[PDB]
Amino acid sequence: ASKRALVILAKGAEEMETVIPVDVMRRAGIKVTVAGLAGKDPVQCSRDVVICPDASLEDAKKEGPYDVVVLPGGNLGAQNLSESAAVKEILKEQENRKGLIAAICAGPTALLAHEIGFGSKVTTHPLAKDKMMNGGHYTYSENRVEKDGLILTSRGPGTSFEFALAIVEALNGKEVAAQVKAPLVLKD
Amino acid sequence: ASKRALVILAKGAEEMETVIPVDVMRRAGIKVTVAGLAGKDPVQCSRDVVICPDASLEDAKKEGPYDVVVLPGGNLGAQNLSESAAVKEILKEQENRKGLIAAICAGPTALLAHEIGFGSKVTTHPLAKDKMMNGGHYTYSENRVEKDGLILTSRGPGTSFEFALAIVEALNGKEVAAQVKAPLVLKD
Repeated sequence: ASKRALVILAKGAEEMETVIPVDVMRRAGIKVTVAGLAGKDPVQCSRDVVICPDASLEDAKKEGPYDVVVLPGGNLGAQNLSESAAVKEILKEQENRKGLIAAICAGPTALLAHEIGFGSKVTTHPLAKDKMMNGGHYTYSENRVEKDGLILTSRGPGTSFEFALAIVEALNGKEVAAQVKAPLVLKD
Repeated sequence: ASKRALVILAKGAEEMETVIPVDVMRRAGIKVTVAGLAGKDPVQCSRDVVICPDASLEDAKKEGPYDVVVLPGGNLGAQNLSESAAVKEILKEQENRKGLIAAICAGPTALLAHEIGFGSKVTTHPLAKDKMMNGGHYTYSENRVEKDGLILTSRGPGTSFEFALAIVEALNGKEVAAQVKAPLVLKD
């Protein structure tokens, strides 16, 4: 009776955008797997923080399904996500089974690369807007967190807490989100 | 002409409170050393995120001095910091040379353990207030970030961005802090 989250971690990911959702989701009782795109080895993030993944993506793929798939940002991280055929397979399967897909900052650009969720309202980091909107396949929002159907997006490192709590609210409900929020000492 | 920051990473540290300052300080051009209390090996944080330190504290001690020493929170992490004789030596030396000392959430309780900065105004996580105030050696503040002399404290994971930017403002000045802040998409 435990919800499951997959966080996909590639070289160049924004480490704040990775750790904040993982930590908050584990505070909410969610079973989180931090899966390394290239394997089980330690991943050098964009600001040189080095994180050990829980598993390789190959292994984690086989322990599905997941109630949410999480794509952090970071420009080079999103580029690696966008180029990965394994990411494409995971995202297409999540869309087909109507599971949640959550991406933050530059992360949403991987959705475009993999042709995921066309027609949805999305947000990105302002600097990633032009890339996300190539072709007019999505409608753009400037909300700090945006949710349309099964696609949940958010704008930047500074929105990481709101992004994570929205995942909690979607999976476990508003009361659990509010309970997890209070000890964090967030402003609003 | 490059400022230097030491972040001390112990088992049980709050991983958000570790990564956010490290990332933000590196965005500000600060040379940050993430030093592992127990050695060079990977450190399991409070919500099971595993981080590889840049060096052992023993090695990092010898490459001083540092313009700021940073103590993350997490209850078990702060307890390990409070029990460490090496932490005591580093903090006493930083105080004597009038360097900045920054601690967040439960981190400030290590200051009490090591008899650092008595008489200063400090804040902590609300749940750590009683521990920090045993003996009346500090004056308590409910400000989200508090700075008195060379002691800079902050309250919780949700204050980590404000805490980090205050370190930047202290080391590199208000203009660099404002420049680093804008791409983060913080609310205020």
